[PDB]
Amino acid sequence: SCDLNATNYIRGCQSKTYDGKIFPGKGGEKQWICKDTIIHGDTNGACIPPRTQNLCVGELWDKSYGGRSNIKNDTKELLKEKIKNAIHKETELLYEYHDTGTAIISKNDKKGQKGKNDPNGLPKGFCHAVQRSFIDYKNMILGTSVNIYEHIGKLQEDIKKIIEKGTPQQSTENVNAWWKGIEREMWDAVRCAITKINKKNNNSIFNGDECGVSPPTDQSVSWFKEWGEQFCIERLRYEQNIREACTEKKCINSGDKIQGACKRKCEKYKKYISEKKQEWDKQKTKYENKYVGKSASDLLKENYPECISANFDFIFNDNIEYKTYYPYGDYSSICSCE
Repeated sequence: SCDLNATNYIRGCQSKTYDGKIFPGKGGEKQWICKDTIIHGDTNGACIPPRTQNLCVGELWDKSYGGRSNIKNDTKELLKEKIKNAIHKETELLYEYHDTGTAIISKNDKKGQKGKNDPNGLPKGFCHAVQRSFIDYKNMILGTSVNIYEHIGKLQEDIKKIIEKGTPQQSTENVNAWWKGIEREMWDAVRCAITKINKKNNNSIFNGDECGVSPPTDQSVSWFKEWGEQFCIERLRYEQNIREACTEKKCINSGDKIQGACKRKCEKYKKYISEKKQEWDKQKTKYENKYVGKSASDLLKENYPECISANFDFIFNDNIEYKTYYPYGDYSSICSCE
């Protein structure tokens, strides 16, 4: 029982672009935004996912003429409907973004090749992305995310106001209660959107429970896990390129030194690692002194099979000898001669 045969579409939410435009479009990708002088929940710093920066807020926000809150005067009933619509649409757009192989986490180790569907017949990464967006909605509603958008910080604040004047007084604690009271219905918007994939897809039959019967499952931890999944997938793609370019044993004389395609693919990864390093240090540090006795490396490796071969301490090692002895990090031996 869903509005499966009921076509609904909303302004403000276009096809995703956070990891780049869908082909034949190109570029337009977002980057991880790490800020120093912000607080995420309780502790200092944060790295905001490209996906979060692309979140569909649908009819909650009016982008026209400089942008304004579209929920200043709403009942909590109308607000709930607008959230549900946004969640539904986000799910639909995330499906497209992953089905087309555009999202980094939907990609295969190989170029042009598709990531293998997960094990219920949905595109690789789709459920993870949908789960992460749901967590972002919850935190926006609770007013417990980040104050990075003056307009989304404004949404946390307008939501809070609707709830207070629309519920019996006893309060952000009423906001917590209201969220818990609608959570199931909000997740049913995801489940419904998934059900509507049957109209679109012949890999399986979709009952709507494939990304979980219940919603998932600390926003900073969710964001870091997302960072990790993306990092580890990208790393394995760097590895394939290196192995394709360097393997073939062609090493031009000087021992011998790496040359041509090999040197170039190897240099790309070294560059990649140097750019990700700052993101890793920031998030690792935040996580490991919030969660005492817990390891950032463990968090990623228990969750994502792509991270298993990643030795994070080696990869992001800031020691003196590593720079000279391992010019291309953990891939220095593939990036060598004989």
